Amino acid sequence: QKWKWWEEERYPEGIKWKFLEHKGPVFAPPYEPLPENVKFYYDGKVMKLSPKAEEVATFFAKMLDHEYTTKEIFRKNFFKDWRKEMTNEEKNIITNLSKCDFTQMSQYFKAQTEARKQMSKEEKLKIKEENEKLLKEYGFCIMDNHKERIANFKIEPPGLFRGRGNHPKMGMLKRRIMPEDIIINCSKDAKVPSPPPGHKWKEVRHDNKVTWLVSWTENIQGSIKYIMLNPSSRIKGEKDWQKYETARRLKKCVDKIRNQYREDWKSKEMKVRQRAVALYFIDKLALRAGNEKEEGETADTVGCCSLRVEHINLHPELDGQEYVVEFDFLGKDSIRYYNKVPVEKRVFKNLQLFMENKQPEDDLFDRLNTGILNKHLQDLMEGLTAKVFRTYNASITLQQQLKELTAPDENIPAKILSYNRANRAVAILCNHQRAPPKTFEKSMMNLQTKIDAKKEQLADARRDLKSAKADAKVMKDAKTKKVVESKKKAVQRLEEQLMKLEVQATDREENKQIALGTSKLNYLDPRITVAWCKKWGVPIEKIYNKTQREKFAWAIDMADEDYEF
DNA sequence: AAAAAGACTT
DNA sequence: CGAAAAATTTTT
DNA sequence: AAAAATTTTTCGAAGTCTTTTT
Ligand SMILES: COc1cc2c[nH+]c3c(c2cc1OC)Cc1cc2c(cc1-3)OCO2
Repeated sequence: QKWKWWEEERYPEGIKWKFLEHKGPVFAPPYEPLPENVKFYYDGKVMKLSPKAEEVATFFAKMLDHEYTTKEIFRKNFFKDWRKEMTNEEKNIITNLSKCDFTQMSQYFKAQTEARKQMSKEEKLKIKEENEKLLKEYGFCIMDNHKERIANFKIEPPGLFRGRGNHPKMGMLKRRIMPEDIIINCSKDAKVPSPPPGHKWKEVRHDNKVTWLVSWTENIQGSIKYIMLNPSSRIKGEKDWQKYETARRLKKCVDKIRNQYREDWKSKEMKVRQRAVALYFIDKLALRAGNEKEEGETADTVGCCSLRVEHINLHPELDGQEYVVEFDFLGKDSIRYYNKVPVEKRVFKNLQLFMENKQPEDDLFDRLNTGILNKHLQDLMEGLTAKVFRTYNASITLQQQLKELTAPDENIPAKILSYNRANRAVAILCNHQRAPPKTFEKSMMNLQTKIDAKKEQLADARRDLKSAKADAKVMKDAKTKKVVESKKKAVQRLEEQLMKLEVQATDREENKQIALGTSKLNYLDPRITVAWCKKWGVPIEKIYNKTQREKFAWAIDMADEDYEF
């Protein structure tokens, strides 16, 4: 089509659409039972299970490979939830989990998977084709004059929850989502989608102030899950753009706030002193303002405002630095945040005051929570909140570091390295860690062997040139002195090759325990990127793949080479 | 308020 | 997402 | 061709902030 929505006038705040029509959500493929020969054993005696329970048994049989299926919490929860999905001959016989034998089911599944990567184009293409009849019928919805794409219209299948980290609910069954759980949201003038035969949707609402197409209540933590639009849409873009534009507004008066909190580290009231120290951490250390959460329903992890006392430790002078805080805690997605950080004299003397006669299990910031912090932030700048501090620090660091890295002289894949090194700088700030792929890091030897090979191809292009400079001394004609210029051009064509290969070796190494994923799509103004690519002639696709190009299709078209965040 | 939902964001 | 799978692509 | 290191998809939750209810 080619729809420039960024040129259109905005929508009067709070009203999100006028028209919304979609063929609804796609359900999970119905459960296909086990064939006779894949028997299940309880107490060593052959037991055949009812479809409800057998379904729940496969979920466990498939995860057997994992170390977590031995964890107490996991076996406790799972089993409690399996008993429930069992009949009475079964709730009588199957007393504990530990006496059931899934090994046969488990092996059948490892077989089906290996005997899937073995079908030829005769059966393989027939699936990739049937899937395309689907993405077309259910994957696009019409929202106000335009056919826009839906994110993940395919509803999540029932399995067992595991979640990240030490989740208290790990093991609990994720119930299959029936149409009687689904609320559809469309316009009054839209052709309301038809439910699967023999079912009704939970509600057909026309709430035009929301951007969601379908919503149901999932049951592990009782949170409301949704089916929203593709990031390439208007309803997701206007928004993302607003967010970077709000990140830019914070820049105009960032120094002003960094002056007031610097002075607020004095204040007569203790409660203002907290709200200021917290603000420093979020600013200079890019911390998620930690909202509090229900104990026993989430993995114990925290952010800034929820920082318990046991999570921070003081040190006056360590490893040569003056006035340091030894940060150690589990942040979002249970990823660790270890950092020895040198603060200002006041702040250190201010943290001591916050820990003074307090128990390890208690809050560092008493009578402070994210609500209070955001209330202040909102007074400071219209529309401000605490994530903007991570978006700004992320963006302003990508742009300023591209200026400090990208050299005019350098070739095209070297710019990519200078860029990736800037991207990296954000990821270390934002604590966007990654764990090096499971024993797949011997592929550093099989990328370095390609280099200690290209060094030999070029070793000899020089040794071949050194013969031509001993032949251009005795006999200096049109077919000698010009045969050197084609043997030096050959050293050059292989230099620019070895260089690309070696630049792509340190871009892989420095990035072994760092994830640039999140910062690329979620933090970082894409215009900062487009500006740079238009400026140094690096073709856009060398930085952004297709879904990233699609999401960022508003920036690509808009920003000039001169754009400055 | 201030818990508890809901709706976005990462 | 980003680690894990499926679909590819290079290496052997 | 067949193993081997890839590049692309699929999968499986946890945050922030805002708006409601009790
Ligand atoms: C960092 O950025 C993103 C991080 C994510 C992390 N986890 C999940 C999603 C994400 C989407 C992001 O950006 C768009 C979508 C999602 C769906 C799920 C789920 C986990 C996640 O468990 C069941 O269904």
